Amino acid sequence: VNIIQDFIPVGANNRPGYAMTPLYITVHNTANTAVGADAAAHARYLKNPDTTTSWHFTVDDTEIYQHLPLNENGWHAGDGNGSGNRASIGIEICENADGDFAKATANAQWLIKTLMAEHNISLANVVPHKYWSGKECPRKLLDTWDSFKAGIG
Ligand SMILES: [Cl-]
Ligand SMILES: [Zn+2]
Repeated sequence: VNIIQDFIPVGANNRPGYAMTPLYITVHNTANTAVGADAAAHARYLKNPDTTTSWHFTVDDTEIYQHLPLNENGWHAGDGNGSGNRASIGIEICENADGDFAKATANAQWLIKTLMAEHNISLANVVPHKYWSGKECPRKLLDTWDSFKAGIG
């Protein structure tokens, strides 16, 4: 799958820029079913000066956009300065109506497998946003989380 880099500008409110050596991979679901709410759209949204949340990769059924370098943290896990925000790579999976969720999930599993090998991160350390904050996210993968992970391998 193609990865397009379009970083949030340095110094922005949602680009804290703390050095990070990722030990985890945190999975999210955008909860945005609107037609057109794809990876490129999120890339554009994240660059708005007033946004405060941020993660590393947004995945849709066609491509993947990277908003942050992997040596920097993002604000997405909701655990302050805990490992979610300060020691994990955040990934968002789109739910846009004009996209195939099954194929977006497959693309995300490919990305996660690649990240695991390149950053020496174990499958056990691939966690849902919920793990860090108890929030019901990734809403479409929670009830079948273990299966989603079995599909990574
Ligand atoms: Cl979230
Ligand atoms: Zn989340």
